[PDB]
Amino acid sequence: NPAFDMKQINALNGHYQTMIDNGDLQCASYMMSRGGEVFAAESLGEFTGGQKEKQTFQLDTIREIGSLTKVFTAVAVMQLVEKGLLDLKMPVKLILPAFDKPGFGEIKILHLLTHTAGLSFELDIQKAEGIDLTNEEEWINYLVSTPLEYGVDEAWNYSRTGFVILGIIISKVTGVSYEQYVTKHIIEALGLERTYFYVPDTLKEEVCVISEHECVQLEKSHHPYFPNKATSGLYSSLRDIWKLAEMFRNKGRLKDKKLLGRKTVEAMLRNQIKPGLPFYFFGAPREEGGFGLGINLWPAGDHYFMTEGTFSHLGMGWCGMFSDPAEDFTYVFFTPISEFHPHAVLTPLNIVWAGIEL
Ligand SMILES: C[C@@H]1CCC/C=C/C=C\[C@H](O)C[C@@H](O)C/C=C/C=C/[C@@H](O)C/C=C/C=C\C(=O)O1
Repeated sequence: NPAFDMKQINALNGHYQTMIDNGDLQCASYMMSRGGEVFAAESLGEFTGGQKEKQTFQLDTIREIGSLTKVFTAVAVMQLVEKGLLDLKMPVKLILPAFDKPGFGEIKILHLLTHTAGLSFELDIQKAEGIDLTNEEEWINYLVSTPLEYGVDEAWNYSRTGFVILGIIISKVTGVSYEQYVTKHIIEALGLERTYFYVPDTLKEEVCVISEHECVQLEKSHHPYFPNKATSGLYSSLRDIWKLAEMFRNKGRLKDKKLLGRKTVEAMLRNQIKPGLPFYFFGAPREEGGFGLGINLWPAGDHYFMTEGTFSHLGMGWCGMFSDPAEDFTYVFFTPISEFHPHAVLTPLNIVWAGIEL
């Protein structure tokens, strides 16, 4: 009944296992659904951070989702737009008065959500001597102390600092910390069971780590150099990331649970980048593609097997969530690996979508 060629599930498992057997990556897991029903899910390999014997990789293993945290930040922003507390055309200076200066005074909330605010990829912690970057106002005043790379609406430039600002805006608008809002109005509201900004001590043994750095960050109470965890730092599982993708595919609903109105989701999944604008990723020119309100619309169509309209987001880790609304199809995966490799992160997407039938 899922209308999927299970011959491609065999290829997907052998593809991941072949890289595991060759030592390219330690573990891998995935979960795919059609019509809201999961029909295939597998966890492969073993993990260790360097201080442990290799433990099994399971489907409920907690793993940092990295850049996928931005998707949680995008939902939280739009919830406040639905409540009328925020507006996408609001200048950031109205909420953060430190932005009332040339260059920064032109930035609107819409520019941050779509990576068009002209911000660089990341702020520099080495040049921030004597400044507590974990403090909200000290981080903002040091941010506006650093020049902007481009003007607003000049180019698409992936920026970590953009979503850090949004997390601050959520905090100043709601009156609670960013992590408190997301945990209450998204994590607990969507019924996510294995998702935490900071994993409790009784569950840290079930968190997948693959490097010394990840073990150290797992035992910490803050982000190393950001006032919040809006751009990165969330820990989750396959099913919880799957629930988030399915909520988007159903336009804000997940059975009895509702996070966004359907008209809001249709706007988030809508291309928001003006045509002909250049795209940059980490100091390199990237191919022009659709981008919504924090949600990626590329890759889709073209030489890929994902139908046009497939929305997505990847995360450093690596991980990823892909959902094809035209096929009622969702695919999420964890591939913990030191450096990015398209053969492990992107290539399996060809194997998966090749299995869809009728
Ligand atoms: C499909 C692409 C992925 C290709 C980019 C990765 C290249 C690998 C190594 C490079 O040195 C850069 C890398 O280390 C730095 C990664 C920073 C954060 C990445 C995540 O936020 C995923 C973002 C995906 C967005 C667009 C895209 O287009 O993702």
